[PDB]
Amino acid sequence: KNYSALFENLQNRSNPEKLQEITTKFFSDNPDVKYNDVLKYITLAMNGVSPEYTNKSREAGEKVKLHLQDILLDVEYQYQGSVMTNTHIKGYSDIDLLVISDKATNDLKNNRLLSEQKLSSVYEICDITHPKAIKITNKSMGRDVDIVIANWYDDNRQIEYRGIQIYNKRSNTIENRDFPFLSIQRINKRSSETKGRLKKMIRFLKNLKADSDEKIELSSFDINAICYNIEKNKYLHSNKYQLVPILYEQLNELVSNSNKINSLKSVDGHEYIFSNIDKKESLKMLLQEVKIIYSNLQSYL
Repeated sequence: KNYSALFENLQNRSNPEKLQEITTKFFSDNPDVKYNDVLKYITLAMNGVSPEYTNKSREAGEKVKLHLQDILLDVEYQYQGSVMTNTHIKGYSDIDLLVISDKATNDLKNNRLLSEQKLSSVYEICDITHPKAIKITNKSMGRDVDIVIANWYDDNRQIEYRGIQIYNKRSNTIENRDFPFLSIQRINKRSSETKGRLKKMIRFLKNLKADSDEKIELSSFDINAICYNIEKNKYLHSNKYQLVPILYEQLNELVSNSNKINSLKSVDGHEYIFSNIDKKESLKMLLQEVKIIYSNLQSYL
């Protein structure tokens, strides 16, 4: 591994506009990484994307919301995506705008068609091809927003995270239950308990995925669940570099013990991550990447 080249490429991924204030704050907050490429790559791969980029990604979704508020009725607007947990690794991170009905399939079909008309009329780049989401491009800001049509799951008290059901334009039905807000709240809460350490691990693994020459087909959904499964007491006081051996132990334990990997559930606890043999092979390839980083890092621990 060429950590010098990986570090530069990582700078262009998380800071594509090359804002010098971001780079200066990085080396200022981490003076130890100087003249050592492996520490630079690890520290930046765990570092959160600067709010300079995140605020503009959230702002692009806000403009989409205002345009839809000119045509849509009986809906509420929420957001999902890595941006909402600050676990995104790209400065040009897109955002998903959820359009949830306050009240079934015909109401969702109407909101989907009305969203198509308004968004195609506002944004020159508007993709209405996929039956589960509309994708727009704010050419003025250079940001992308996906728009998803859904409603609340309604099947002696109303529980809080009853989930949403995504509208499927292709089948004219509602997709099965998803729990994006519960997942967001659980990730942010546990990261708050560990002073940001959970998000460092998540962003780290996602960057190892993007930089791997192997095809690690593990979604952010899966990477979130893997890190969220780690017990807090194992990394409560660990520094940034010590999170790498902890990720190694977790990934090695998942590949080793068959019941450990069979009991791994999603962050919301409503699905199991590993049922799918290529997914476990992707978990193995991710273990290789962590093992490589760990071996190159242990001399500094």
